[PDB]
Amino acid sequence: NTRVIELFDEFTDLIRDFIVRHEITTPEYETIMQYMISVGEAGEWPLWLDAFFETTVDSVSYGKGNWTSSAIQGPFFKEGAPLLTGKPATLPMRADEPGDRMRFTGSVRDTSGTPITGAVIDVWHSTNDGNYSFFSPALPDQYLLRGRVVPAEDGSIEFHSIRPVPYEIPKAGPTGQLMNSYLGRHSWRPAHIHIRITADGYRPLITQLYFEGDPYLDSDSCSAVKSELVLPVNKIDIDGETWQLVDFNFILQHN
Amino acid sequence: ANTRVIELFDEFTDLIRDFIVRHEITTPEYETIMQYMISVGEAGEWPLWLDAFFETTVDSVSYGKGNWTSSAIQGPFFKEGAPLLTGKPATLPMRADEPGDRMRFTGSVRDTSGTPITGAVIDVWHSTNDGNYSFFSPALPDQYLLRGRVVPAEDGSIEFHSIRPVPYEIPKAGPTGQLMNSYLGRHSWRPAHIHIRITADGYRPLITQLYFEGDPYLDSDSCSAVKSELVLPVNKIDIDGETWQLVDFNFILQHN
Ligand SMILES: Oc1cc(Cl)cc(Cl)c1O
Ligand SMILES: [Fe+3]
Repeated sequence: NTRVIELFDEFTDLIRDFIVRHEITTPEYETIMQYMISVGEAGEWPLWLDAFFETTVDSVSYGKGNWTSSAIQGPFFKEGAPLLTGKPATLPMRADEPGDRMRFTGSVRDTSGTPITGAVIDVWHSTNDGNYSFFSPALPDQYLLRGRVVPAEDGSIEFHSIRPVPYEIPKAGPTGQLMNSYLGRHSWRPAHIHIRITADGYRPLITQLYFEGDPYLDSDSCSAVKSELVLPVNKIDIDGETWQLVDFNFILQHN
Repeated sequence: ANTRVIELFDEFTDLIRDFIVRHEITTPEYETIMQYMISVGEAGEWPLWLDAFFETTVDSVSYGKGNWTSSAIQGPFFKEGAPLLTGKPATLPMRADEPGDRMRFTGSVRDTSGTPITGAVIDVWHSTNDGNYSFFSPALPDQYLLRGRVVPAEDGSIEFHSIRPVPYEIPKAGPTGQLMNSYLGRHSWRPAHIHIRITADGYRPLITQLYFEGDPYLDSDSCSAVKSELVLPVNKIDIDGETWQLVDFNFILQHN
């Protein structure tokens, strides 16, 4: 209420000032209004807002230091994921899964460098097909390439899955329309894998990890890229199946 | 890809991002913002919302002051295709026993040089006293009520009749209403206004609004669309034991 008065008026002055400086004409104004009505008539608001701004909303709420870097949450988020204690600890995947086989390896330590046994690491990512879990007419609503993973008591974590590939935001919806058509660019996101991490007495982390030589690194449609988060790739041909091995050392909050 | 859009949008994103940073806009603040947006769309309230907070500004950069009638914001309640009012005393279509004081509006349309523009067509629209515009209220049918078109006579005079508008209040229940009332501790009343559009071959179309002298809300328009050259004196008159309100205004169009 007093906070919204502050921002709202500060916001207002700013847009008005934009209209005045750029002499926004009526047809223009009307084209914006129609456009916004679009975005809402589809369901792309969270899509649209997260794609341009949440990278910034994250660089403020969490912070910007040796905390291992934060990345956008993203509409695709998994709630109530399944616990995993598998043999080499695979993620749930439809049999004879296309895509490169992938192995992630890493840790959960803090400031000091001592493991935080009480951690819970939630992971999710798209198919090689370019479709996420739950929501796509081509996929069941059932937990696939999503899950919750506990670290070892020394800290270390590991899981198997498949190698994600760059997803493009629909070339056809208002957001894509903007990225592709009117702005004349691309709506591709670099191949990434999502991560959340919970604990007792630690601030939660939410982020992504990308890959080296990812074509859309230096042009993420959602601007969620940092340097600290681009992973080194180890190409190993366990023959028939070719493998991709990756490492990461997640550090955390501290309440 | 328009460079207009390219250059503008880019600056726009920089602006908004600096804003987030300058004001330490938090995740739960951001989620509230996003949620409010969604709610605005669902109330189908984007035109009401943008015109309210911004049309004034676009209007002020997109048509001049000078010796022609001042423009003012169109707002979200215009509809094309209102009927030609033809008649012994033209009257806006109205429901039976429509609440409110008979008003009679007189005036004319001329050019910046005094010539009557007999080719003008004047659209007029306003709300009901109950505070509703036809085509934009589930409480009114999608028919032309309090909307119509008037033409000048060979000599330039316009004349129509109608109920008298009264101050309108953007609905407190809706997203916009919440914003203004609850969140900003401000009201959401506009003052009584007649909406006008005049078009005519040869001339630049005029979209303006007319207000009433003494209106409780002149100095407090929620939408901030009032202009003094646009404030009509009202003249109370009795005819056949009838409290008519006279309101007169002389429009001047620009050439082109
Ligand atoms: O012409 C109007 C414009 C806006 Cl924004 C709001 C109302 Cl209530 C109007 O009557
Ligand atoms: Fe993703």
